[PDB]
Amino acid sequence: PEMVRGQVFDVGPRYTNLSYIGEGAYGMVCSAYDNLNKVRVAIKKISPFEHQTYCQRTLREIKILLRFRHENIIGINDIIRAPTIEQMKDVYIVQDLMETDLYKLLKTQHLSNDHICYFLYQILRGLKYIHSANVLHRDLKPSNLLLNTTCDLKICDFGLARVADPDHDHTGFLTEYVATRWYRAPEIMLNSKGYTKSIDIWSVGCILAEMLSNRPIFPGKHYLDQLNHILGILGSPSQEDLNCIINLKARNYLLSLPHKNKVPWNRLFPNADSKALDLLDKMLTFNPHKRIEVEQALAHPYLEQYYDPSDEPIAEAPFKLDDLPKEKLKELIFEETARFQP
Ligand SMILES: [N-]=[N+]=NC[C@H]1O[C@@H](n2c(SCCCC(=O)O)nc3c(N)ncnc32)[C@H](O)[C@@H]1O
Repeated sequence: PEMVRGQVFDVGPRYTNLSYIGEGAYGMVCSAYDNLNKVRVAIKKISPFEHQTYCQRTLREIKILLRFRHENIIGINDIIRAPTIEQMKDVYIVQDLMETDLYKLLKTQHLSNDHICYFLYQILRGLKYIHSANVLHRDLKPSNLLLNTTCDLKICDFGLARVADPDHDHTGFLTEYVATRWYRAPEIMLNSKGYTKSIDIWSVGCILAEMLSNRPIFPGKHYLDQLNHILGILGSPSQEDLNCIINLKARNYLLSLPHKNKVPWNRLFPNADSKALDLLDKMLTFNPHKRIEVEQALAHPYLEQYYDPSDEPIAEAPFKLDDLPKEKLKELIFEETARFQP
């Protein structure tokens, strides 16, 4: 078996000529030559079976990506694993090889307004499909947006996804931990479990702001600092928006703060397209019930050159693990991956 950087990467004989790419959320990522399709691909090594939580995330990722089929969502081309559960220690997921991701791109490249518009359109087109399946991604951020050499954009990593459950979204103050901090909506810290589609729209708004300036708009230094940054730009919430928060601890925290004025978007982004800033404002709206939804965002004037609802498909079959032991989850992963055996 081929090895990479002193570690088994057991993918042959179909996949050869391996090169290290990096260390992702699940393990080592390499490129490899696909001797059948005669193209180089990405291969991700996953070793989850010692821990129930790792098995949960791996099953979510595989189950969702196998059921979705969309141009703006990364597909699974192949899955490599041992022929029996007893011999299965690792799982390798094979995907199209993508030149870069939006995190790496923003480290060194200024985006044209035309690229910002195109990237945002593709993110929302993919998200429309995800939401139409009753699924929440719950970890949208630049490093989960892959790009190939012609700037085709694909959303990746569904290991933190959930089925939407808006009727059970309310919770208490300072208890919830959903999404990566900088992309986390204000209500997560106030009264929300992150079970509604508006959590994803907030993250897309954060990504849009970051595309406009190459810096994160709300760079909280730790969990508690994140709300300080959000309110420092949005300003104090209105009485109407506070009246929508029934939880007293959350509401009284906001009432205890000194008044803060809104910072106008065009002062933060003086070279931005004014239509982009109008859409940005609607995605970064404090009240999640007033926040724009994905189909409204696609129809916004900023995206008029691309908008075409008949070419913005939805899922055929929406989705309608907490307590399973890792042994049952391993068996489920084994069954989910059987179609690729051979
Ligand atoms: N940081 N880091 N290490 C991982 C390194 O892998 C890269 N990469 C990922 S991983 C995507 C996010 C979720 C995960 O972490 O699994 N998929 C890729 C793919 N299809 N094609 C090419 N490269 C990929 C990623 O662009 C980075 O260069």
